[PDB]
Amino acid sequence: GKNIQVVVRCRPFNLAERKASAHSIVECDPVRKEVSVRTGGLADKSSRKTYTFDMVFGASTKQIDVYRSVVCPILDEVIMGYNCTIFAYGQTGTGKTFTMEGEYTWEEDPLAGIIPRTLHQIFEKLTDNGTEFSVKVSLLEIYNEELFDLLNPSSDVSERLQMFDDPRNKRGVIIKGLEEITVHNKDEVYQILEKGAAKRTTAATLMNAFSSRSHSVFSVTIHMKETTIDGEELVKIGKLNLVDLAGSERAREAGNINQSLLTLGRVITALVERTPHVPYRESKLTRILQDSLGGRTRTSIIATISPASLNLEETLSTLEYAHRAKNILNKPEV
Ligand SMILES: Nc1ncnc2c1ncn2[C@@H]1O[C@H](COP(=O)(O)OP(=O)(O)O)[C@@H](O)[C@H]1O
Ligand SMILES: [Mg+2]
Repeated sequence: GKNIQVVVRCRPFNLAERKASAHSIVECDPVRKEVSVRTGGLADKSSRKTYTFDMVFGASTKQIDVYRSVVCPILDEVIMGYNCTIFAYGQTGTGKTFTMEGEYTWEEDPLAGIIPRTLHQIFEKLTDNGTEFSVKVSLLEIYNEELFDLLNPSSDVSERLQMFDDPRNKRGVIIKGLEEITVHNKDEVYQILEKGAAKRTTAATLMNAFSSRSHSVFSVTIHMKETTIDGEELVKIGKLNLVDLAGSERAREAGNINQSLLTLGRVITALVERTPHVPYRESKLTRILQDSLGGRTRTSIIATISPASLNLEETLSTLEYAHRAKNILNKPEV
C-alpha cells in the first residue's frame, strides 16, 4: 500500500453475545487479507459483503502478533527520527483498549498491548546499540472536544488544557501545561498507565467523561544521540502517538465525536489520495496529531470488530469506514 496501513482485528465472542444467542457472521482470511460479513436478513443466507485490507487479524490472533506485524515497522521509523501515529478504531467493547495497552520481570505479559511492548522495545533497542537517549511520555484524553491531562499529579479537577499554534514551522501545536513524565526503565510504564487509568476514572465519575466516549492519546517522545568512530554523531527525535479512539457507534456530545471521527477519516483519505488541503484544523484530534500525520511518516489504523450477528450494524459501519479511509479493491477468485 503506502505509509498509511489499514488493518482489521476481530475479537472472539464475549459472554453477552453467547447469552443473547448471537451467531458468527464474520470470516477472516489472513492469507487473502479479507474480511467477509454474512449480511443476509431473513431467509437470506447467501449475500455476504467482502472487504480487503493491508492485513486481517482473526479472533485467535495474539497480542505479540499484532505488535510484530503492525508496530515493529513503525517503531523503526520513530527511531530513525520520525513522528508516527497508530490508531485503534471501532465499536465500544471490540478491543480498542485491549489492543492499545492490553492487560513479571523483563519478559512481556502475553496480554500486554501496543503501549507496554513499545516502551519495552525502546529500552531494549536503544540500550543494546549504546545510543544516548531519554524517553518522556504524556497521556491526555479528549472528551466533548476538551483536553484533559491524565498524568498531572496536581492540577487535577475538570480543568481543560489550552491548545494553540506556535511561532515555528506550522503543523505543530503546543498544549499548555501538558505533563510529560520521564521514563527511566521499561517497567516504569505500568505505573504510568495506572495513574492515567485512575485519573480517567475520576473524570468519568466526576464529569461523565467515560473512556468509551473519549479519545485517549498516549505520546512517547525519544531524544537520541548516536556516535561511531569514523561515522560522525547523530541527534534524532522520534515520536509515536498511540491513539485509543472513542466508540465509533447528549445532543452535540455525540456530534463532537461523530464529527471528529469523520474529520479523522477525511484527513486519512486525503493523505492516501494526495488531495491538496487536508482538514487538520477541523477537529481537536486531527490538529493535535497534524505534526505526525502531516510530514512523511508511517501511519496505521487498527479497526476492531465483533464477530456476532448482534453487532452486524456497527461492524459493517466500521468496515465501511476503514474501507473509505484506504480503498483497497478485492482481488479475483472470491
Ligand atoms: N482480541 C481480544 N482477545 C481477547 N480479549 C479481547 C480481545 N478484544 C477485546 N477483548 C476483551 O474485551 C474486553 C476489552 O474490550 P476493550 O478493549 O475495552 O474494547 P474497547 O476498548 O473498544 O471498548 C475485555 O474482556 C478484553 O479482554
Ligand atoms: Mg476503550
